[PDB]
Amino acid sequence: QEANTLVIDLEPPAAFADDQPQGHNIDVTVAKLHNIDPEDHERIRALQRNGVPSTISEEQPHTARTDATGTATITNLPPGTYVIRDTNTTKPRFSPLVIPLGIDTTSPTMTLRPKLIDATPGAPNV
Repeated sequence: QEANTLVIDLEPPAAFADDQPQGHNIDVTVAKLHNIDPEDHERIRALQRNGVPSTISEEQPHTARTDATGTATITNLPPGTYVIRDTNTTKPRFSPLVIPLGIDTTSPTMTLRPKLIDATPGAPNV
């Protein structure tokens, strides 16, 4: 039973001198997405900037918190794609992002550091 760990970093990583690990002032919404292979990078990046609409089939939602450094840590995520948006509209740090996970029966760990460019409001938009 391999543990499933998902790490999302939108800024240069450095969990040492820097306080990157610290930062729970931002709330994030997690919404599983219909199982999609990670190979379709165009598909992911397309939704990384555009975001995932509610029209897409999503599993039970999960909650978590992220730091102001664009970093976040979430576990217990079975294979498939994930939806992450900044709930804290007070100080939004990131826009809706999509991260795929090795589609399979087994649940592997995935560590990624997505690099997105400001795509106008969205999460805090509504």
